[PDB]
Amino acid sequence: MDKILEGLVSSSHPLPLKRVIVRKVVESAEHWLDEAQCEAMFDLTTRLILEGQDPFQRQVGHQVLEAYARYHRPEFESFFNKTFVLGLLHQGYHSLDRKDVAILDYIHNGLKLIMSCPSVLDLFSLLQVEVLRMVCERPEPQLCARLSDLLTDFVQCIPKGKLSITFCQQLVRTIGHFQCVSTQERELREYVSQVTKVSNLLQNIWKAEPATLLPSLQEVFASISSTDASFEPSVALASLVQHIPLQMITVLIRSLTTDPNVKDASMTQALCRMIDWLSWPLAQHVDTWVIALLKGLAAVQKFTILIDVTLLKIELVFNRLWFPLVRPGALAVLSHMLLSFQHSPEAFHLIVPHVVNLVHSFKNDGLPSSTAFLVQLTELIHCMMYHYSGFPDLYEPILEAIKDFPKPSEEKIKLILNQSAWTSHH
Ligand SMILES: [Cl-]
Repeated sequence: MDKILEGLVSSSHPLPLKRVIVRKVVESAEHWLDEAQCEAMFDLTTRLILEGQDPFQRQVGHQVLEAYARYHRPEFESFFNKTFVLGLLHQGYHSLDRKDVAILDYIHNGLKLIMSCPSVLDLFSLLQVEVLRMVCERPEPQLCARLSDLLTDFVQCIPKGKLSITFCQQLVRTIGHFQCVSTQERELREYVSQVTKVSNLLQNIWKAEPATLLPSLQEVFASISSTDASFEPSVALASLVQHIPLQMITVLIRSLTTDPNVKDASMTQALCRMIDWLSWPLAQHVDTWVIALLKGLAAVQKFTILIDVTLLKIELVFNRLWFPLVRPGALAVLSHMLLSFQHSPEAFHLIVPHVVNLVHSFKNDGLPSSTAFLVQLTELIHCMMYHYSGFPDLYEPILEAIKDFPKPSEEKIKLILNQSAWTSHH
């Protein structure tokens, strides 16, 4: 039947005919077949899965392989052996390079098929070694996501003991290299979902083996605090930090800011990188980290860092307000920056030219959540215009745009502005 299936898939027969023939091929599995017959079908179906020209061909490969492996499990066990699996990982397959996602997908599928077979134990042991190698090699997000699906299904493939920590550290470093060169929106949604899978794997490892958590977070800190000019860590690291307990954030921020061996440059970088985490499409709780660090730095009087980074980043933070999921966090960061930067209008005047367009865009969108957001923003803006008064031409269009929102009392504004300032000239 392998010759028949082969002929069929390269034919131009109508689709319903192709399907009835494939059905008969699938049913052919339920017969006594010798070893050569089984191996010939496993070769062909593997070729169709990995090199099938279209979705139909690959699907047929999957259907036929499943049936043949189900009815001829010992022959599939001989076929899907350690040497073959290792070969796929190191040399790829026909036209496919070893890093192709289809390869890792086929291996995952194969593990499901041989999971009741004795050979599976040595495959797991083999894979624990190979998957650690794979993550050390800095794989692309799509491959790393597939790896994550595999390891979620088969936890026996995750490196164990001391190597579980090494694996997590290397996976953090790997995440730090993630990028998406495409600017097509479809690719970008896929990138984010891929990164989410990898992050989910790692969070699951933290739960299962708590000793991996701290070393993993330390690695995140080493990445973001790096002053290596040739490397910029990916904002994909933000996907890791959304569900870290508060106490743990405190330990990390405290160590970063009070350890006498940490250079000012490293702190500046950590703060710049954390603010950039606001760029991550699912950056809901980044503000918790950024504000902890802003406060941590003020406590050890790193006011020049605070001031310089604010001037560098405040436009980015303001622009994040356009993204509804990150907006409350971006507002919290913006508010802390503006209300702490009390010696010069420079930071506020960087955002001034963007206020009308934002306000105009949200005030008639019909959303009560937009209105409540604007009540908070306009309160903040009124405080800044009062504190940095004497620019009537600059402020007039803003005052017009915000005329229909509450204006805090002068008395309330003065109390708001009693916020701790960052000491200039320090
Ligand atoms: Cl004024």
